[PDB]
Amino acid sequence: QSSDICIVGAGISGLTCASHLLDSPACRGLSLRIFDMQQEAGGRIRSKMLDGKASIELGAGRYSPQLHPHFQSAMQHYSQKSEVYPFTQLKFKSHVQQKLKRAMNELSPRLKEHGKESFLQFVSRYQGHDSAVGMIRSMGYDALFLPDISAEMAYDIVGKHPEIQSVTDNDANQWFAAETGFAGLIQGIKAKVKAAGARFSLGYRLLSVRTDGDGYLLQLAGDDGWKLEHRTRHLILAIPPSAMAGLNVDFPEAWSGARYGSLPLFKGFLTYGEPWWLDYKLDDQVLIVDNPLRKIYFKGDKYLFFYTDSEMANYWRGCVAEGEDGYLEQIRTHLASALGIVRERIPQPLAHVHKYWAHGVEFCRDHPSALSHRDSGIIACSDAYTEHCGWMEGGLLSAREASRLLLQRIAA
Amino acid sequence: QSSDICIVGAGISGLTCASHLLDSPACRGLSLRIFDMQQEAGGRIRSKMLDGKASIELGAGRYSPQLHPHFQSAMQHYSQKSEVYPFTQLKFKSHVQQKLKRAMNELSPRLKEHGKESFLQFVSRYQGHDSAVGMIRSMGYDALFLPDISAEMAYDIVGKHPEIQSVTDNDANQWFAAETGFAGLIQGIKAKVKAAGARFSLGYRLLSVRTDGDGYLLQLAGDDGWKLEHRTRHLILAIPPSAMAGLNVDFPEAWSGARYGSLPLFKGFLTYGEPWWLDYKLDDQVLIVDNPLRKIYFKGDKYLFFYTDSEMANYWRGCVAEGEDGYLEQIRTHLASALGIVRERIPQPLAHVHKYWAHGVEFCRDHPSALSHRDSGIIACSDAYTEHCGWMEGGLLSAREASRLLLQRIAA
Ligand SMILES: Cc1cc2c(cc1C)N(C[C@H](O)[C@H](O)[C@H](O)COP(=O)(O)OP(=O)(O)OC[C@H]1O[C@@H](n3cnc4c(N)ncnc43)[C@H](O)[C@@H]1O)c1[nH]c(=O)[nH]c(=O)c1N2
Ligand SMILES: Cc1cc2c(cc1C)N(C[C@H](O)[C@H](O)[C@H](O)COP(=O)(O)OP(=O)(O)OC[C@H]1O[C@@H](n3cnc4c(N)ncnc43)[C@H](O)[C@@H]1O)c1[nH]c(=O)[nH]c(=O)c1N2
Ligand SMILES: C=C(Cc1c[nH]c2ccccc12)C(=O)O
Ligand SMILES: C=C(Cc1c[nH]c2ccccc12)C(=O)O
Repeated sequence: QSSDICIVGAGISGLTCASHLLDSPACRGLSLRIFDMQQEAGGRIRSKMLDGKASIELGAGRYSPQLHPHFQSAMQHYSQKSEVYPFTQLKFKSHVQQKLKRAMNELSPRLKEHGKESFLQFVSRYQGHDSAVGMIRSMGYDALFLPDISAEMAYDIVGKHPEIQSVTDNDANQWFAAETGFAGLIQGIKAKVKAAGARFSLGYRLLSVRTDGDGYLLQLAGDDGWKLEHRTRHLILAIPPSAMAGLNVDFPEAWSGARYGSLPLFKGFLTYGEPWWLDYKLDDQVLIVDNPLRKIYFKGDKYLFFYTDSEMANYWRGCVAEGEDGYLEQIRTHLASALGIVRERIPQPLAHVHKYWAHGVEFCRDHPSALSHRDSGIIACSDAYTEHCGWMEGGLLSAREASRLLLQRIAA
Repeated sequence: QSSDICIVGAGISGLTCASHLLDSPACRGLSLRIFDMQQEAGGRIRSKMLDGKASIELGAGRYSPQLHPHFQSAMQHYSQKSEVYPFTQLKFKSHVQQKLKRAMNELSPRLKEHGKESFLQFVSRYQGHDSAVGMIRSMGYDALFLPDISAEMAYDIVGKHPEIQSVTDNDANQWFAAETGFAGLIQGIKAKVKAAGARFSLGYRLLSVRTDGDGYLLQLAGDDGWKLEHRTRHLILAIPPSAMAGLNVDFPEAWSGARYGSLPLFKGFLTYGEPWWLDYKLDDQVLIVDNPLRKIYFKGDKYLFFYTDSEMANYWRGCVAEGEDGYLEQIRTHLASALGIVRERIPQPLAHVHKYWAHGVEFCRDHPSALSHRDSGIIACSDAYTEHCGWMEGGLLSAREASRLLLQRIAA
C-alpha cells in the first residue's frame, strides 16, 4: 500500500492532474494512486437524472468557450456533446437593473482607487446605500452584498455569469451545457487515467499527512471506518481551501500569502406532470426576483429549478431541515408571489431533488495557479488559486500548473 | 426546531422505542423527533437486492423463535413472512468438531470456578493449547479465540449460533429468515410510528448534547455539513456503546459500572451464471474451514456468501481496500482450497456485494436492560445492555425498558 505519486481529490482538478502526469514520459514506470472521500469521482460536478426522465446538474451546469477555452477543449478531447445554454438573456430589464448597469459603467473609473472595498459600499457611491441595495438585489446573487466581496470581484462575478453578463456588456459570450451532464466528462477522464495505470481508492478521507524521509505518510479513513496508511513519494492535494484548512498543514499561511473564502450554494429541481409554465411563455427563461427563490429557471418543457447562494442558500437548507412537506409548500408560495398568480393555480410537483454545497464557491481575496508547501514540497491544486476562482476552467488551469510543478520535482 | 421527545438512532431499538412510547396514553399530544446519521433507517439491519434477483442480508440475517420470542412476535405483529433458515446442519462433525463437543461437555462443571478466563485457556484444560486451537478453529467464529471472550461467553456464542448450536446440544432450536428481508420489518415499524405523528430527520449525526434547564440541547450535523441545533425535554440515545463513547456524555462511567467491547464483521455475497456448486451437492450447506473464508454458505441454486468476524473480518476488509480484482481472485483461490478443487474450476462471479461493520457486535464484559445517566437523566438503549447482546432480541428488550424509564420521567 504505497505509490510513487498520490493525488487526493477526484474532482476535475485531480483527475486532470493524473491525466497530465500520465501523459509525461517522465512518469513511465511510476505508480499513481488517487484518493477521494466520496464513492464517486466528480466533486462539485454532480449530474443526476430527475425522475429518470431528464439530466440535471446539481453542481456545475454551464460553461462558455469565450471564457473557458480549456474546458471547451476538454469536452472535445473526450467527445462530449454540448448544447446551447438558454439562460443568458435579460431583455425585460427593470428600473433598478438598468440603473446598476449605468452605475457600474459610471463608477468603473473609480475602481483603481476604491476597487478593494466591498461592492455594496462601492455602489453606494452612486446614489446612496438604499439605492445600492435595490440595484444589487436585482442581480440574483446574494454574494454581491457580502463585505468580503470587493468591487473588483463583483465586476468579475457580474460579467462572468450568463444571467447578468449583459450588465457589463458581455453579451457576446456564448454559453453551453453538457447534453448528457458533465459527469460524462468526469468519467471520460477517469477512464483515461485508469487505462494508463492509475489506481483509484474511492471512499477514503485523508485525515493527516507527515513527511517520511523523502516521501510522505498519509492517514486515511474509509467511509465505513476502516483505517488506512499510505506511503507516497510525491503528493498533490487536489482539494479546495476549505478542505486544506482541516488537514493541520498550516494552510494557507505556509502555502501562500493570500486569504481564501467560501460561499454556500443551493439548487432545487422540480418536475411536474405538465409544463404548466408554458401558459406564461416562460420556457427557456430565467426570472430574477426579490424573493427567496432569487433565480427561477424554466428549462424548455422539461422542468424548472432555482439557484441561490450565501444567505438564501442557507435559507433553503434550513427550510429543508424542517421537513420536505414545508419545503415544497414554501416553493409553492414563493412561486406564486414571484409569478403574480394565485397559489392554488401552481400545481404540486411530480418529483424533485435538491443539493446544498456548504462550500459551493471558494475564492481568493486577492496568484500562482498552483501552490507549493513552504515546509514539505506538497503541491495544492484548486480553482481557488487561479484567475477563474469558482469555475471549472480554474481547476483545469491549476491542474496544469500542479502537474508541471510535480514533474519539475521529479526531474530535480 | 424542538420536540417533547427525541430519539437518536433509527435502528430496530430506536424505532421500537418510538412504537412503545406512542402506544402509551401518557404521550398523547406530545411531539416526537427521530434522528439518525444514515439516510435510511435500519442500522445494522440492511437488506439489499443481489443483482436484482434475490434479497440478501448484509446485516442481521436470521433468528430463532426459541431464543428470540419478542422478535418473532414483532414479525407476526407487522405481518412479515418468515422462511426456514437452512444453515443449521452439522450432521458429519469432523474429529476436532466432535472433540470440542465432548470437551465443552466434560469441562462444563469448571465454569463456576473458571468460567471468566478466556475460552482458549478454558478449553486448553482438556488436552493442551495445540489441541484447543484445533478444536476452537473448527467452529468458524474467530471471536472464540479472543482473550476478552470468556468461557461463559463462548458457551453462549456456540449454543446461540445456528451453524454450531449442536455442539452444546441446542439442535432443537429452529431458525428462520425474512422472505423479503428484515428491512420489511424496519419499514413496518417506521410507517407505524410515522402514522402516529412521529417525524423523522435522517442524515443527521448527533455531535454533542448538554442539559438546558428541564430539557437538552442537541448539536447535530447533516451529511452535507449543515449544522443543526435541536431542543427536547426527554431524550433516548438508541445507539450502541461504541457510538456513545464518541459523545460528551461521560460514557460509560456515568451510566454503569460495566465496560464494553466490540468485534468487526464482514459479509460477502456472490452470484454466478450457473449454480456450479450443485455438482458437489452443496446447496443449503455451510462449510466451516480452516481457511480465511471461514464459513461458506450456499443458498439453494441462487447464490453463495461467506461470513467472518474479528481478525478475518479485518483481513477481508483490507483485501477489499487493495482492489476489487485482488479481492475477487482471493475469494476464488480460497473457495478452491476449501472445496478441494482446482482454482480454474471455479468461475468468475457475475455480481457481488460485501459489507464491513467496524462494530458489528457489541457486548458487555460481564445488567439492566437500559441505562440512565446519573445527572442528566438521558436514557441509553442498546442490545449490548441485555442478556442478548449482539442479537436483535436484545434491542427489543432494551427498547421496552428504555421506553419504560422515559415514561417514568414523563409522569414524575
Ligand atoms: C452549485 C454549483 C454550481 C456551480 C459550481 C459549483 C457548485 C457547487 N461550479 C464550480 C465548480 O463546481 C468547481 O469550480 C470545480 O468543480 C472545482 O473542481 P475541483 O476538482 O478543483 O474541486 P472539487 O471540490 O470539485 O473536488 C475536490 C474533491 O476532493 C475531495 N476531497 C476533499 N477533501 C478531501 C479529503 N480530506 N480526503 C479525501 N478527499 C477529499 C472531494 O470529495 C472532492 O471530490 C461551476 N463551475 C463552472 O465552471 N461552471 C458552472 O456553472 C459552475 N456552477
Ligand atoms: C453482519 C451482522 C450480522 C448480524 C448482526 C449484525 C451484523 C452487523 N446482528 C446483530 C443486530 O444487527 C443488532 O443486534 C441490532 O440490529 C442492533 O440494533 P440497534 O438499533 O440496537 O443498533 P443499530 O446499530 O442497529 O442502530 C443504531 C443506529 O443509530 C445510528 N447512530 C449511531 N450513532 C449516531 C449519532 N451520533 N447520531 C445519529 N445517529 C447515530 C446508527 O446510524 C444506527 O442506524 C444479528 N442479530 C440477530 O438477531 N440475528 C442475526 O442473525 C444477526 N446477524
Ligand atoms: C460558476 C458558478 C459559481 C460561482 C462563481 N463565483 C460565484 C459568486 C457568487 C455565487 C456563485 C459563484 C455559477 O455558475 O454560478
Ligand atoms: C447474531 C449474530 C451476531 C453475533 C453475536 N455474537 C457474536 C460473536 C462472534 C461473531 C458474531 C456474533 C450472528 O448471527 O452471528
